[PDB]
Amino acid sequence: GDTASLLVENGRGNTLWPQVVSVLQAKNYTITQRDDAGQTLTTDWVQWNRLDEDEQYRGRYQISVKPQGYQQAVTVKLLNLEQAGKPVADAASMQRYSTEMMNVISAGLDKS
Repeated sequence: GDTASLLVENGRGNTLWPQVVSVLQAKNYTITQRDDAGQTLTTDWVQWNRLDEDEQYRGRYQISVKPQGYQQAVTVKLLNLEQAGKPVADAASMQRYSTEMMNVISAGLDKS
């Protein structure tokens, strides 16, 4: 409801994390903390630009990579959801935003 789960094939999760950092910076998204060894990072207020998005969105994301047997997975937790400074508790919206970041991660996964 507030967390997206990305399955990473070919054990690319070990190479994905640093690509996520690179892509985040490429999108001009500030990262507040990062940990290569623990493959975990936390972002600052991320503003998206959907075609039907008029209001300024803000809120943070926690991205943590976890091993899953012979494959990897990425946990993307939505830390905050504010539309024009208005907290939205709607789980559907939160899911949509949590997967909006996952989509950016999967873009870097395709590159890897």
